[PDB]
Amino acid sequence: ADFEVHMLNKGKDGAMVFEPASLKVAPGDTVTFIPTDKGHNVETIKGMIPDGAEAFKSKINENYKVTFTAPGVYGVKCTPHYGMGMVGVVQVGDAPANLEAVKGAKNPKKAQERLDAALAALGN
Ligand SMILES: [Cu+2]
Repeated sequence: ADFEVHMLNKGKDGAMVFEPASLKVAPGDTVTFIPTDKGHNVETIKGMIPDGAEAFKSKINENYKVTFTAPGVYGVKCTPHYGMGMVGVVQVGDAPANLEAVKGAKNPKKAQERLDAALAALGN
């Protein structure tokens, strides 16, 4: 299954957002992060990727397709707008084993507000 996440300057949740900001996919599914607005990328957040997965970082303005392999919760950010809260969460598969350690990861205040909302949106 293929899903799309749009990178926008402004959306329903305020400035600098990924829409949707919370998504659940199956192990092996692909998500394309689309630069609807220019000046954004996607990068995994330190401490917010499961065991066996590798970190990734796309280039500014590229349409970036990612096939999620390792099951778990992945926190993603937009590099330049991380301090402004441009973040999202991708849950891969059921019963993520790192969900509890992703909740304790440290992020700038605006990003933490949005991550907490996104994490609660998946059933915590
Ligand atoms: Cu951005």
